[PDB]
Amino acid sequence: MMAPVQKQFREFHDRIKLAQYDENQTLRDERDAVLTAVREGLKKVFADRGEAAPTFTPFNQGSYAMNTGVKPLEGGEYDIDVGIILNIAKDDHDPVEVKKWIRDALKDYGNGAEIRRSCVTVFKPGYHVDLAVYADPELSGGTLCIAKGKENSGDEHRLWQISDPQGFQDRIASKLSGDDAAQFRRCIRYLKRWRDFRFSSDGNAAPLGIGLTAAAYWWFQVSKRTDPVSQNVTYDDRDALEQFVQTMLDNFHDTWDSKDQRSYPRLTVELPVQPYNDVFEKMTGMQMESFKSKLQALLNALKTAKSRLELHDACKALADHFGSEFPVPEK
Ligand SMILES: Nc1ncnc2c1ncn2[C@@H]1O[C@H](COP(=O)(O)OP(=O)(O)OP(=O)(O)O)[C@@H](O)[C@H]1O
Ligand SMILES: O=c1ccn([C@@H]2O[C@H](COP(=O)(O)OP(=O)(O)OP(=O)(O)O)[C@@H](O)[C@H]2O)c(=O)[nH]1
Ligand SMILES: [Mg+2]
Ligand SMILES: [Mg+2]
Repeated sequence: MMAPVQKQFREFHDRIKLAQYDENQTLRDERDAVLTAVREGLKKVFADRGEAAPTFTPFNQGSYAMNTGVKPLEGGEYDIDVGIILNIAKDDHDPVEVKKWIRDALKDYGNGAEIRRSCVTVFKPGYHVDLAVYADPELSGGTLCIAKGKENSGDEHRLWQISDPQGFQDRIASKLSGDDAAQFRRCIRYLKRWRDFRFSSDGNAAPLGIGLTAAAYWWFQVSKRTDPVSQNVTYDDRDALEQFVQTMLDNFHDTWDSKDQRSYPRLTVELPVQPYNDVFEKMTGMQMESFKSKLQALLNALKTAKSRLELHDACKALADHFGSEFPVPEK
């Protein structure tokens, strides 16, 4: 038989999922509009260089490429992630210089464009496009490097960093297959909506979607049951989330801070590809403590939802952490 609240989890997922690039013409059209804008802008930017603009190869990045995207809450923005590999040698150019090429290309597009430590972001009514900027591996020693650093960053934090976004995307796509991979992606989405619902008071404190995605890569485990008579398989998203959240909580470690003279709980989640960085490294110790506490509250609700006699009460317990799209059947 079907798991206790599985129907409501699937309805919740139906309500929060955003179709990936290959299934979403609106996202493809917005992405391609930005790409055309950067092509024409590069024409204009290199008009005063005496040379044709360098060409680039675009590729899908992020959750819309990995089929892990969620709809924003009301008032939020879509996040269109794309990479562009410019036909340039990384040692011949400064990373901030190349990102400034791209930013000046998009200077008069939409609400504007700005250079961020890891990308150039252009803004548009209801969504922003994050263009990660890379040098050509053929001209840069065979390595794919992203342009890191901003004008304010200075000198030490400005570099071409080895990067592997397509390797990461392959890792997320390949960890599981079929309906197992479906449950994996559903649980990443559930946690992204939890993030949006319970970290809205301080968006800087929120655990990034990339962090939750990498954590799922390391620690998600499928939860399913095979009927001993029909061999019919049913998935148990509530149990899968309970195991995954418990494993995340188990991987927090108290971490001394000499300035504050105390420990904070920290979850370290290495990217499984280059540059193998802790995707949570920017979160402060206090933000980590709050993250852990809300994770524990979510885990407690997942456990409570297993024991409620009334489906209404189990679903309400979950809605308290997942927000208004989680169905709560009447009692
Ligand atoms: N801190 C990071 N470390 C390594 N790679 C990152 C990091 N942040 C972003 N990336 C790369 O850029 C992509 C887009 O980042 P983003 O923060 O939009 O995550 P996402 O997977 O699109 O999740 P979301 O649905 O929350 O946007 C990621 O999939 C990842 O490949
Ligand atoms: O390795 C990376 C990192 C980041 N990105 C892309 O750049 C976007 C911004 O990445 P962040 O949200 O981590 O901010 P930042 O590193 O650019 O630093 P600040 O300017 O905010 O101080 C991310 O959402 C992602 O799409 C990559 O493509 N690859
Ligand atoms: Mg994204
Ligand atoms: Mg982004």
